[PDB]
Amino acid sequence: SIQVIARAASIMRALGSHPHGLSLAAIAQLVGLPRSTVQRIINALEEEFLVEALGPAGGFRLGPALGQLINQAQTDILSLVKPYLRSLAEELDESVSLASLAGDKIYVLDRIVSERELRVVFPIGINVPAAATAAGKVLLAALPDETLQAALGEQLPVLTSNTLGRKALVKQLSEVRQSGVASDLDEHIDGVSSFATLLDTYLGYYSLAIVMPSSRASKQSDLIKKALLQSKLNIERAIGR
Amino acid sequence: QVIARAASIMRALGSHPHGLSLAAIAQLVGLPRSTVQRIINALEEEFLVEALGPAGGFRLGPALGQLINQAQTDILSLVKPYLRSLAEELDESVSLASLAGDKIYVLDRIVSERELRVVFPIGINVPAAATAAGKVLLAALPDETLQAALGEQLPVLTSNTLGRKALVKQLSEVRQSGVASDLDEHIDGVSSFATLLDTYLGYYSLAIVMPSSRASKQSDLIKKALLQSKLNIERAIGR
Amino acid sequence: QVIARAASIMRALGSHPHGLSLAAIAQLVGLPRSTVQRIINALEEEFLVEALGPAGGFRLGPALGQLINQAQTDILSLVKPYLRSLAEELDESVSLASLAGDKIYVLDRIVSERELRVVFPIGINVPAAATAAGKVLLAALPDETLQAALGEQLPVLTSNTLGRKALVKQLSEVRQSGVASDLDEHIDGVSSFATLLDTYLGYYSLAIVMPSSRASKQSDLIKKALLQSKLNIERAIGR
Amino acid sequence: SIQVIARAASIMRALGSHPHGLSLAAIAQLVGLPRSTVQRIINALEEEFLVEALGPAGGFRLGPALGQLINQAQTDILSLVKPYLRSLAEELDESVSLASLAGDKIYVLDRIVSERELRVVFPIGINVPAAATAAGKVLLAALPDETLQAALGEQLPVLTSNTLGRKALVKQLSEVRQSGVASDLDEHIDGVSSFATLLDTYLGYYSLAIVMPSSRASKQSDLIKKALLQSKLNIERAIGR
Repeated sequence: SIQVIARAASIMRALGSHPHGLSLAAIAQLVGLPRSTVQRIINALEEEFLVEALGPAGGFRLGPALGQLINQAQTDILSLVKPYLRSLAEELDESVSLASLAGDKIYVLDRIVSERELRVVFPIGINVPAAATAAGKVLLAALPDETLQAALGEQLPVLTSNTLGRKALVKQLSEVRQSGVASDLDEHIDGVSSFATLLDTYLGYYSLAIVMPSSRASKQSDLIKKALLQSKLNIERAIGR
Repeated sequence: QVIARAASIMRALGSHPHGLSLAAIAQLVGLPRSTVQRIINALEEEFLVEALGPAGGFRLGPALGQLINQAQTDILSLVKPYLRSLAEELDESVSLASLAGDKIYVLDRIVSERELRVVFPIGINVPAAATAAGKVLLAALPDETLQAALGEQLPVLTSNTLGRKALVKQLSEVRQSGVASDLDEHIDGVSSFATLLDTYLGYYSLAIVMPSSRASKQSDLIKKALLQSKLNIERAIGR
Repeated sequence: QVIARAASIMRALGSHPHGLSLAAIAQLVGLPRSTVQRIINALEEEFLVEALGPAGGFRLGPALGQLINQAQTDILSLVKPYLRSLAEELDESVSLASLAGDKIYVLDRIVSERELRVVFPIGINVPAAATAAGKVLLAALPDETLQAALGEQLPVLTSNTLGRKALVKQLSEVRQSGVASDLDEHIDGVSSFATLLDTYLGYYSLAIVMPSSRASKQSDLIKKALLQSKLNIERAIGR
Repeated sequence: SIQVIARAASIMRALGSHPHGLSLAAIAQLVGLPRSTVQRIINALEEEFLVEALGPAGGFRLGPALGQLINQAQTDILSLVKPYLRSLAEELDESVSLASLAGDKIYVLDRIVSERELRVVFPIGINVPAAATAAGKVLLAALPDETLQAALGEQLPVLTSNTLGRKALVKQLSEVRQSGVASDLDEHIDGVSSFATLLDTYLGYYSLAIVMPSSRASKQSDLIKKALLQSKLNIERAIGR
């Protein structure tokens, strides 16, 4: 095809994996290219505000233009998904969250809270180790096996007495990776269990999750996972790739 | 330098989330349908773009998400506190938003403890032309692009919602005064005061949303607290 | 007919929750310290009264609760729906309150869905002289008792909070117009419209609490919906 | 002492037990007095608005004056207790409710909801069978054993697969009745457990309860019951009889 656009893209990819910044060196190493031609391409991107330089520190990181490319698109997928959330939420009378992956942590883009007396409540915009959530697992699975080992940077945090370890985690990732859905049982907050499925949108990967008290979970896991799959099918039908 | 052609194309696609015909792309950017086709193909190979079927339409692609996500989820995570702070200094609701065409999008928000309060949900839309936040963002728009959001004739939400004329005129004012406001232009009884955030990742709006009742009195202190917060936030996250 | 003496004593005690000296009780009611002592003793035998130690003070007792509780918890349970209904007809917050001296007490409340909303918690106090609810209740007060709540000189919550004079004058008006209102007399920017509920268990206040912003326009329809609700509720729970 | 005031009082007592109304007959039977002298006393009370007649139906029920006697006092106890609630709530980071008995159902006068993710949420002003709640048990215990058999009108409702039956219920009432506190484990809402203690105020009996997910309850019952007792001691010190 065209090799230089692909070089550029590989560089962007590299920068998006390291939000704090990269040295021209480190960029050059990650991508399979010489510090020189890299410098060239960076410059090209910088001319377009797709990248910025963190001072004479010779560091680089993503730039302004990015926002304006993505914003509308994103604000639309969300706006389109919102209803599909409420629906699900009211079919199951359980809280549901829509999240995206940001390295080792997922990020909650949206959420509907259950009316129930025994309820699970969290705020939009919250972080939480991907390794401990159903959503996090569902996203981690879809990760290219090369990239995966980035999020699984050596050893995992442990949030409860059930939080998986790298081994059982990967092993299970293999399972979700073709079973379609994932779950967590008191692996994040003791007494809470979640059930998530992947959303493959044209804009990237999202996680659709049900978050509920384990108390009530043990009984209806069956119906939960199903409603999730139905919602995945719908949503993707309307917004997939 | 073909990189710049590509970039111009991406820019074009981000302005039209529903999709563009190879033709329309070719026209918007100053390039021939052919070389454009070429570049599209190049991007498509990278999932930076997708084709809406034999419809010959194109729109943004998967890779995008994975580029932006972390960065974004960080700016937000970093700004969140700066919101609470402001919120508690003024005891008024505050929202952080971004522009999506003619509508702003609320990324985050803190609601006032107060008895007479203004309450809205995260993830809400609202015509940019009617909000302080929307004005602050619209101002920063390149004057070429501006006329996109200001497509033809504005909606009118109240008996005060500005019209294209007074709107642009005022945009010129905010565009160097630094901040913007709206007085019962969105919801009657509500007034807002916003300022621009120029982050390395793009433009955001930091806004105070409050009952006009309480606004008429303290506009002065509001605008100031906003500017102080802009200075802080940008000091820590600017470009 | 000694039953009436007793009752007068209870009445006296309910007006002074902190307690009364046998003396003060004797003076308030038109009876001699002696026969009063007698009756107190009789009531005390029934736990309708208690003695605040050798301090010779007296105040209400345990049995009271068990007499009232069920009845009360029923009126409330019966009124709750009538609240929601009203709330959704007007899309404005509504409160059900009772009088406790100079302050009203919010027994229940439904909060408006709206963006510009008024929010308060159940169980809150607020000077009766400043609320529509408070006025509606104060009106129904026997003119003798009234001068108890209107002890000397009123608090002033805003730059509109009435003064004893205009207050009484207006009480005369509500006292046969049926309903009362307050315009930024409690919290600036908030206005309320209340009506009396004459239940078999006592007097309640049914009120709409809303932003003045939105009030100036629809006072008319508010007062009407209130009256309709009063008529219904009383039809089902009046005396 | 004085016998007629006591006759009257007995009548009031009778009426407060039957909020819907009593026939002069039924009143006469409940209290140990003749239909005649009862009629007399009723009349005396009616002159004072302590009672009303439900029409020629010859029925009677409580009256207006009542409210004005109790209101202030009540609105004060509540106002005084409110803080003691928040305090407790924040010491345990669990929801707490203040309730009173209304026959077979308790009535929630006030409540503070936990900040927590797995939380229990209910509205003020709610009813719920006393036989199924810790609060309800605590109040039922304090009931005179004669009166008790009113609330325990034959057979109980059953809210869960754990809701006690009249037998185990009474048996347990004997226990709380000198242990001081009561509890319910998934007897009201499956997954929810509560721990309550009695408040003996000068104005009557109240229930102070902690309501939490059983999940989190099994672990800290111990500390809960203690904080409850401490709060009872405080509150009563300030508002007891």
